[PDB]
Amino acid sequence: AITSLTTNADGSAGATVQTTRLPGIRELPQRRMTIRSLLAQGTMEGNTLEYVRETGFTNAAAPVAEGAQKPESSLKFDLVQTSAKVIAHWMKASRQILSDSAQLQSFINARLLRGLEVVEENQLLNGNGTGQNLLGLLPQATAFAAPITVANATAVDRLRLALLQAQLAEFPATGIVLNPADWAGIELLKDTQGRYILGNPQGTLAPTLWGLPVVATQAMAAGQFLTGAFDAGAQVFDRWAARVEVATENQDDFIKNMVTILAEERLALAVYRPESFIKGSLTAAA
Amino acid sequence: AITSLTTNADGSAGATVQTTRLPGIRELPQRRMTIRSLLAQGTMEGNTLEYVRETGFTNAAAPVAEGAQKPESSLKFDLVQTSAKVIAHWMKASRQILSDSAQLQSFINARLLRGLEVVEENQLLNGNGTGQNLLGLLPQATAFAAPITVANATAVDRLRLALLQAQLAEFPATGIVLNPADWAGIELLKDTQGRYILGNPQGTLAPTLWGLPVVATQAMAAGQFLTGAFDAGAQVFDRWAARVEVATENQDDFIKNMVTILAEERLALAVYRPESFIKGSLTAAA
Amino acid sequence: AITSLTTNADGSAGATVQTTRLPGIRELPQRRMTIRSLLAQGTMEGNTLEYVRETGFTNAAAPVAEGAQKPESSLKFDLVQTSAKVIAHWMKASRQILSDSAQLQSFINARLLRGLEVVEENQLLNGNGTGQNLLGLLPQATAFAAPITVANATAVDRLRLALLQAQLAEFPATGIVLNPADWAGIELLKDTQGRYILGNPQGTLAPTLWGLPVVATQAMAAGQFLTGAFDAGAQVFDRWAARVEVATENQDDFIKNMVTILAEERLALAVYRPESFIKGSLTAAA
Amino acid sequence: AITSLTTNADGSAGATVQTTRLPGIRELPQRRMTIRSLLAQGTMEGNTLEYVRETGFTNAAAPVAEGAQKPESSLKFDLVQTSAKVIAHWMKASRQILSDSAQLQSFINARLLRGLEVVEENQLLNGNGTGQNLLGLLPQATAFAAPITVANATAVDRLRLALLQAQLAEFPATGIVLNPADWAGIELLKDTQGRYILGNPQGTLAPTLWGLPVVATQAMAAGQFLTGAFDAGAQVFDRWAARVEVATENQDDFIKNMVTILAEERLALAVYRPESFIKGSLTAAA
Amino acid sequence: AITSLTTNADGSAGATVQTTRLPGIRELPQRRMTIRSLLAQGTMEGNTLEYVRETGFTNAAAPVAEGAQKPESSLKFDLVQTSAKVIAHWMKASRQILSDSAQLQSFINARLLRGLEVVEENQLLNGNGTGQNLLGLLPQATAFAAPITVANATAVDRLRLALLQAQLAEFPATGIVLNPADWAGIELLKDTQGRYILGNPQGTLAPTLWGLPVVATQAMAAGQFLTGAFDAGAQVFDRWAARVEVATENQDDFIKNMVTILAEERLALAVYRPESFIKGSLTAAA
Amino acid sequence: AITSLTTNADGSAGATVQTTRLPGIRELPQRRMTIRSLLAQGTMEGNTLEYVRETGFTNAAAPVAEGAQKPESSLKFDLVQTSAKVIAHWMKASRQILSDSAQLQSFINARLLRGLEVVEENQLLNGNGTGQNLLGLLPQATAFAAPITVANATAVDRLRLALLQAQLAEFPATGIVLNPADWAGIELLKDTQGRYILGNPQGTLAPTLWGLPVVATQAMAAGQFLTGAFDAGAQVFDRWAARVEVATENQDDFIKNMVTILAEERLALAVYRPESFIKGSLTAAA
Amino acid sequence: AITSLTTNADGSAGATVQTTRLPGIRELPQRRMTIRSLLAQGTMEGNTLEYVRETGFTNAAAPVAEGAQKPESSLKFDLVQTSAKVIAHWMKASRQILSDSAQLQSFINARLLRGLEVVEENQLLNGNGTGQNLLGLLPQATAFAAPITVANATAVDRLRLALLQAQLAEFPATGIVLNPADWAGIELLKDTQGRYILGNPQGTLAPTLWGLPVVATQAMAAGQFLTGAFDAGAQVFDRWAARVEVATENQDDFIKNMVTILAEERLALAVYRPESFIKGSLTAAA
Repeated sequence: AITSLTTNADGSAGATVQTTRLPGIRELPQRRMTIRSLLAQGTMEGNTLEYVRETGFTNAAAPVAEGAQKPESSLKFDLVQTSAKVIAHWMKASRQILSDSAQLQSFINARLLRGLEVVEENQLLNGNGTGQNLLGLLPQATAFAAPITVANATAVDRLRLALLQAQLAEFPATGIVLNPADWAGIELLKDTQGRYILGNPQGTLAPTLWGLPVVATQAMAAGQFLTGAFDAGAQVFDRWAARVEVATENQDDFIKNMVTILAEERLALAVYRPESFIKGSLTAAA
Repeated sequence: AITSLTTNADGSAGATVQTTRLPGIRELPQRRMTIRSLLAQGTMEGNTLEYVRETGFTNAAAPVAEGAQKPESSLKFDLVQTSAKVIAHWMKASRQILSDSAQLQSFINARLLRGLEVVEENQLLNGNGTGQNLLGLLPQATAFAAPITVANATAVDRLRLALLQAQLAEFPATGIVLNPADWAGIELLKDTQGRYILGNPQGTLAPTLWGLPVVATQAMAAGQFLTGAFDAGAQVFDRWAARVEVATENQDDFIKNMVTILAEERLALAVYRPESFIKGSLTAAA
Repeated sequence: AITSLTTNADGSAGATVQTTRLPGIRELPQRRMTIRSLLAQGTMEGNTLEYVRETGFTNAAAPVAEGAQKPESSLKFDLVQTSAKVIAHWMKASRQILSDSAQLQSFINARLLRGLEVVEENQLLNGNGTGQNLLGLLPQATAFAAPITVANATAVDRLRLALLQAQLAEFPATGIVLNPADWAGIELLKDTQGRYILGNPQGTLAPTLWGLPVVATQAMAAGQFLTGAFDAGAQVFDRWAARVEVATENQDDFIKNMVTILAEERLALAVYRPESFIKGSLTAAA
Repeated sequence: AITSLTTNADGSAGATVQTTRLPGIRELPQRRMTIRSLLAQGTMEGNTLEYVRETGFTNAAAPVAEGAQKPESSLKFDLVQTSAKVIAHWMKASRQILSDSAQLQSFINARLLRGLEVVEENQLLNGNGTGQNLLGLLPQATAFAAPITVANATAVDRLRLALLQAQLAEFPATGIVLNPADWAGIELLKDTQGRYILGNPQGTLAPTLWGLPVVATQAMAAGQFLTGAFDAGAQVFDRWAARVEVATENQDDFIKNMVTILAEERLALAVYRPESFIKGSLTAAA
Repeated sequence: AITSLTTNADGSAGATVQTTRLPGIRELPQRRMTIRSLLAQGTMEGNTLEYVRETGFTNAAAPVAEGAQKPESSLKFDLVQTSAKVIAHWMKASRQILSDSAQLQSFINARLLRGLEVVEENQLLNGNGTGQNLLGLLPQATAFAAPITVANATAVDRLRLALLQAQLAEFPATGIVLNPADWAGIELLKDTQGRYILGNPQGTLAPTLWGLPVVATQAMAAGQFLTGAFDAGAQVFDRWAARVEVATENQDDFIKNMVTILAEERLALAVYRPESFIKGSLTAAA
Repeated sequence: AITSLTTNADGSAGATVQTTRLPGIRELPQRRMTIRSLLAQGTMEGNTLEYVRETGFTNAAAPVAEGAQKPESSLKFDLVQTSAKVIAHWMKASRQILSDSAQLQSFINARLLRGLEVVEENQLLNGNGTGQNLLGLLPQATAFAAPITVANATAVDRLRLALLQAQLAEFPATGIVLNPADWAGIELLKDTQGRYILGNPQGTLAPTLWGLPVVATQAMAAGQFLTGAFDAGAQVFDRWAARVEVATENQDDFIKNMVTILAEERLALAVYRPESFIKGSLTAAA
Repeated sequence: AITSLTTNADGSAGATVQTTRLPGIRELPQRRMTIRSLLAQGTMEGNTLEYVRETGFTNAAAPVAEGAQKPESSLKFDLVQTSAKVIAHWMKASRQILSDSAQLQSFINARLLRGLEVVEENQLLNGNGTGQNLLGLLPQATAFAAPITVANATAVDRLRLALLQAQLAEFPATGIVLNPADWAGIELLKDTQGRYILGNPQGTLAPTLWGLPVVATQAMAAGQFLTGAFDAGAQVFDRWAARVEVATENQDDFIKNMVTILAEERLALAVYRPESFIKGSLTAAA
C-alpha cells in the first residue's frame, strides 16, 4: 500500500513530502566580560609609557626658638615604565561556502572580535608578565595580613579585615572581585543554630557587601578575592582598536578561491599604585 | 414473626421492600498532568522538523611576537532532525449494552480523551526514544555535580547548588519541578532550638524558592528534582488534535452487533538545548 | 431561755421557724454535639441504600507505526450497598412519684431524647459495625504511615505528614478532629530555651492549623486524631425522627402502678470514599 | 540673755511661744476587699436554705436488633441545706473621753463598721465550717490533678492545666484568684538565656492571663491559686445588714459613766456546684 | 640684637608689649540638688509642730453562738512632735578689694547661697538628729527584706522585690532614688550570650523602670537605693528664708576698713509615715 | 627585516621610537587633618594670653545652736598664663633643577604647607610642654579608673564607663576619638551563637556610640581613647598665617646657584578645663 | 708775563686750565673668537639631549631579468645622548666706586661676557670630558694616515694627504685650523734655489691653502692641525644665555656696602660624525 517509506519497492511514495526548516541558528552562550569597565581608559601613540612618582618626604618641621634657625626638609622621586603587547588571530573561509549561507560572513565577524575580549581580560586580571604576556592586577598586588585578631574567622569577616588593611595604607577600597562560586557560598552561611546570616530562601541577595560594589567573574580562581580602588589605581591604554580586516590574496588564495579574515587588539595596562590593591584567600588554610 | 429477612423460611416477607438507588456514578481520582503547560506550544505540518545549531568554536587567540605567525581559529555547525509520533487507542462496546445505560456513551468518550493525556505526559517527561517512542526531557538532562562543598546537606542548599551550576554554564534557570513530598519535607525544616525556618503552623508556605517558581507533581519519583528554563528550552509541535471516531462496520461487527470507538493525537516534541536542564537527587545519598 | 433549738429540753421553741426552698432544679451540663453537623444530611425511605462505583480503567494507549494495529481498553463497574440501624432506650417510673413532682415528666421526656445524641455521635464516629452496631468512620479509614522521615516527633509534624499522605491520594483534607486535651497540649510547646511556639500567655490561640479548621470533641479518644474532608466524603440519612411515646400496660405494669416512656432514632450512614480519611496517633508510639 | 530656754535660770522667757497643731488625724491604710463583688447577692428571710440538685445520670442507649429488647436508664436527685451564721463585735468607751474630742464617735463607728468586712471575707474565702464558722469556697473546691503531662513546672503551664481540667468537666472557668506575691513572682520569669517572658522592665503587665481575669488579694495564702466561675458558682445571702447600735445602761455602765457600741452582720453563703472550682499550689511540691 | 627679653642688658625692648586678658571667670561646677523638689512644701509660724496619728486597731471580731458573749476590740492613738533648726554662715571682705573688682560682691552672695543649699540637701537626705542636726530619711526608713525568692540576683529584680515589699504593707511607691553609678551598671546588663537587656549602644535610655520615675543623684551613696512615695509621706516647712545681710560694724570693721556678709536658712522637716520608704542595697551583700 | 630590536644585528631600527611621558606627578596621599576642626578657633594680637580661675571654696555652713558664733568660709583665685610658639621649616633647591622641571616650585610650596599641618596636629594632640613645645590635650587628660566592675570587658562597656566617669565629675563628654582599627574591631562583634551585635554585612555603621559622635583618626595609637568635651574645653588661637616665602640670596646662595623656601605658622593653644578629658586604654591589658 | 705755569712766582696763571678727559676707556686687545662661528647653532630644552644615528645600509640593488626575483636591502640605527655644562664667574665691587662713574658697570659687564666667550671657545676646541669639562672636537678626531706615499712629505704635502683621506670617505673638508706660528712657518718655506713654495708674497688675498680657508687661532697648540667639515659635523646647543645678574644682599656685603655681579651660561656640544675630522702633526718625525 501507499506509505511514507522512501525505498524502491512498490508503493513507496515517500518523496512527495518535504522537511520543514526552523528559522534561525542556535548560537552558543557568551560570558559577561565586565572587567574592562572597572578601570579607567586612555590612549597612547607609541610602544612604551613613562611616568614619575614621589617616593619620600622627610618633613623635619619642629617648633623653634626666637633666635635659633629653622631645620630643613628634602624629598625624592622615581620613574616607572611599561610596554604594550598585541593579541590577534585569523580564520580562513572558502568562496563557495560564502554567498551560499548569506548570514555567515557577518557571523564570522561577530565571532572573531568577540574571541579577542576573553583572552584580553584573562591577560588583564592574571598575566604572569613573562614572555609576550601582560602584567595583570592579581600578580602585582600585595598580600593579605591581619591588622587585628579575630577568634573565629569567617569569609565575611576576612573581607572586612582586608578593607581595614587597605584603609590603613591611606587607600580606601572601592570594589570587591571574587568568584561567583564563592559569592553563592557566602549566601549559604550558618550560625551554630542553623539560621542564615545573609541568605534568604524566599528572596535574592543584592550585590553589595560592607557598602562596596562586589562583582563576580569566571576569570577569578575559586577561593581568591581582590579588593581595592580600581578607577584611580590603574588604567588601560588602547594603542590599536578591535578592527577586522579581510584579505583575498594571502599566499596562493587568489588561485584557489578562498579568503582570510584577521583581527588584532594591541592594548596595554598601567598600575600606578600597586599597594592600593589587596589580594587574598577566603579560606583560612590552617 | 414477620421480619425483614429474605431467606426461604416461615414469616420472612423481606422481598416486599425495594431498595432505592443513589443517582450518579462515582469515578476514580485523577492527577494534574501539568508539564505540558510549562513548555511552549506550536503547530507543524509534514512528519519531520529540523534545525541548525552551532556545535563548537576554537578561539585559539593568544599574544604574538613582532614577526611570528598569528594563530588560527575554526567554527562548526550541525543539523538535528526530529520526527512526529502518533498515540492512539480504541475500545469495543456491545450494541445491546448501549441504550440500556443512557450515560455510557459520554463516559466512554471522556475516558478515551483522558487516556491520551496520561501517556502523553509520561512520554514528554521520560521517554526512551528507541523505536516508536519519543525522546523526553529527563533522559536528555545533565547529571548533578556539586560545584562546592557544604557542611550539612539540606534540600534548600542542594537546590541553590543546582541553580549555581546552571548559572555557571551561562544558562540561567527559570523553574523547578519536584515531588510534593519533598516540598512538605522542606516546609518541616527546624533549628537546633526547635523553631521553624520557613514553615508556618498558623499559615501556609508560598510556592517559590530562591526567586524561582517551584511546581509539585506526582509524576517525578520521590527524592528527585528537575530545574531548568522550560519556556525556551523545549517546544511541543502538534500535528493532529485529540480526535475521537465511532465505527459500526469495522471487521465483522455489523453481523455481531458491536461498535468501536477510537482516539488519536499525533504530537511531537523538540528539545533545543539538552544542557540547559539539570536533574538529580534532592537527598545526599552518601 | 427561748432559743432556736429543736430538742425536748425546756424552752426550745425552735420548730416554729420554717425552711424555704430555692426555686428550680440544678442539673448537670451537656455537650456540644459537633460531629453530626460536619457531614452532609439526607433522607431515605427504605431499608437499604446502594450506589454504583467504577473500580478499574485499563489504559493501554501506546505509540504505533504507520501500518500497525492499535491497542484495546476496558472498563468495570461495581455496586456498594448499606443499611439503616436503630438505637433506642426506655425508662419506667412509678405512678405515685408522678403528680407529686409535677415537672418530673417533662424532665424525663427531655433527658430521654437528649441522651440519644451522645450515643448517635459515638456510633457515627467510632462504631465497629459488627453485628447490630453501625459502621463508623474510624474503623474504616486507613492507618497512618509516614511518607517521609522526620528526625524529631512533634504533634504538628505528624499532622502535616497526615495531610501530605491524604493529598498523595489525590484527596485534599478539609478538617481535623482530635481531643481537647491534645489541642491544649499543643499550646504548651516549648523550645530548648523555654519560649512558646504557638501559645500566648496574654492571649488565645485560634482553632486553626495548616490552613485547616480544627475541632476538639470529647467523643474522640485521647491521643488520636482524624483528618479529612467531611462535606463531600460521607452522608447521614434520617429515616425516623426523635420519637418519644408513653405506655401504661407494658408487661405487668397495670397491677404495679407504673408507666414506661420510649425513644428511638433509626438513622443510617453512607460513606463514599474511605481513602480521604486518615486516622492516627499523635505520639510516636514506637 | 533672753533665749528660748524653759528652765529656772535667769532670762529664760521661753514659755511665751505655743505649739502649732497639725489639723486632722493620720490613719492606717486600707485593703480592697474585692471578693464579695465576684459572687451573686441575695436575701433570705429565715435561718436555713435548701435546694434540690440533679446528680449523676446514667443512660444505656445502644443499637438493637430486629426483635431484641431495648435497654433501660435511670436518674438520681439530691437535696442540700445550708445555715446562717452571725459575726459581731462591740467596744466600750468612757463619757469623759467623749465630748472632749468631737470626732471620736464617728471614728469608732467607722472602725466598727469596717472591721467586720475583713473577717467576713476571711470566712467567705477560707472558712473551716466546723463549729460556728462558715464553710468557704476553698474547703469544698476540687483538688488539682494533671490531665496531661509537661516536662517543666512553670506557673503559667500549671494554670493552663487547671483551666483544661475545669473545661473537661464541662464547667468553663471565668476567673483566677491568687496572692499578689505570686503574681509578682510570675512577672519575674526567666528563660535559660536570661531574657524575660512576660515582664517588661520599662512597662507594666495587664491583669489578664490565658484570656481570663486574674485578681490578687492578700486573703489568699502564698503559693495557692483558685480558679473557676464565680457568678454562677455561689451566692451570698444577707439576713441582716451591717448594723451598729449604741447603749448606755448595759451592765453597770450607768454608775461608771461609760457607753458601749455594737456591730452585727449575720450573712450566709450558698454554693450550688462545688466541682466547678479548682484549688491548687503553683509550686511542684514534690 | 633687639629681642623680646626684659633683662637690664642692651637691646631688651621686651617691655613694649602687654598681655591680653581673657574676659570672664572660670568657675567650679555644681550639682543639681533635686532632693528638696521630691517632698512637699509648707510654711510654719512658731518653732515646734506636732501631729496626732492612729497607732493600732485590734479588731477581735469572730463568729458567735446564739447565746454567748461577744468579743471586745480596742484602738490607740499617739502624738508626735518635731523641731526646727538653723544653718547659717558669713564671709569677711576688705573694703579696698571691693570697688577694685566690681563683680566680687555678687560672687560672694551667690557662693553663700550655694553653700546654704548644699548643706541643706545633705542634712535633709541623711541626718542623725543628734545635737543641732536634723532627722533625715535614710536613718528613719525601713530595711529591705525580700518577700519572695528569685534564682538569679539582678538589680532590676531587687527593685521589683522592693516595690512588692512596699505593696505588701499597703503603701504604693511613687519614685526610686539611687546613685548614677548604678544606673550605668543596670544599663550594662547582659544575657548568657552577650546581648543587652535595656541599653542599646546606639541611643539613650529613658529614665523609667517598672513604671516608676527614677532619680539619680550623687548625694545617695554608691550601691544603695531608696524608694517610696515622697509627695505624700514627708514635708519641708520654711520658717525663715534665704535672705542676705551686709554689715560694716561687726567688731572693729569700722577702724580696720572691712565688711561682713551673712546668710541664714532656718528650715524644718516633718516625716509622717516612716514605713512608706524602703532603703537597701542592690548587691547580694552575702 | 626592520623590527623593534635594538641590538647590533641587521634590521634593528629599534632606536627610532621614543618613550612618552604621562603628565603630572603621582604623589603620596595625605591623612585627614581632622584634629583642628574639633576645638574652637580664635585670634590673638600679642605674645602671651592669661585668664583667671577660682580654685578653692571652703564651706562650713554648719547648724548652729542658739547664742553661738556662726562659722565663716573663704574663696580663692589665681591666674593662668600661656604663650605662643612658632613651628617652621625651609627647603633648599638647586637653580639648575628649577626651570628644567617646571612643576617643582608649586610642588615644594604645597609640600611645605602640608608638612606644617601634620606637625601642627601632632603637637596639639600630645606635646610634653617642655622646652619650646606645646602642652597638649593628651598629657593634660585624666587617667581611666573604673567606677564599677563589669564581668565582660567589651570596648563599648569601657567607653560607657568613660562617659560615666566624665559625668561623675560634673563634666559631661561630647565626643570620642579612637583608632580606626578599634572601630573596625567594634564592627565585628559577635554573640555566642555567631550573630552580629552592631555590624551589618549589607550596610555601614553610623559613627555614634551612646549618643555621642565618634571620629576615627590615625593620630591615636592602637588601643587608646581620649573621651572628652572639645568645643568648650580648649581653644586654638592663631597669630600668624601659613605664608610661604622664597629667597635667592640667603647666605652664599648667589655664588652657589641655590634658592631657599621657608614656611612659618606661629599658633597657640589654651586648655580651659584639664579635668574634662579622660584618656585611657581600650584593651583590658590584664 | 702771565704764562701757563704753576710755580709760586709772578704771573703763572696756568692753574685755571681744567685739563680735559677723553671720554671712554681704552682697553686691552682680544682675540677674534673664530671657533664658534664654524659649527652649527641650535637651541635645547632640558639638561640632556638624544639623537638617532644611522650606522649601516646594504643597498643590494642590481639589474634583474624578465621573470626573476628582486633583492632586499634592510637598514639599522642606534641612539646616543649628550649632556650640558655650566660656565660662570663673578666679581664684587664697592657701591661707592660704581656710583661715581656710570661707565664702569657697563665695562664690567662687557669684560664678564668676553671672559665667558673666551672660556667657551677654549672648552669647545679641546676638552678632556672628565669632571665637568666638555668633549671637544680635537680629542674626538680620528688619527692621520697617509693614503699615498711621498718622497719628502713637507707640511703642505701632509695637509694635502689629510684632505685626500677625508675626501676618500665622502666627507669633504671645509677648513683647516692650526697655530699662527705654524702658518707663518709654512708661508716661509724656501725652495732649493731660494724662492717660496707658496707662490709669491705679493698676493693680497685672505689666507687660503689648497682652496680651503685656514683659521689661525692661538687656542690650538703649536705643531698640530685639524681639518674637517664643521658646518655639517658639529652643533652647539644653547640652553641658557650669557645674561648678567646683580646682587646687593649677599654673605655680608650689605654690612660692608659691597655689591656682586655674576655672569653664567649653559651650553652643550654634539658631534654627529667623529670620522669626518682628521687631526695630525705637521712635523713628520715628531
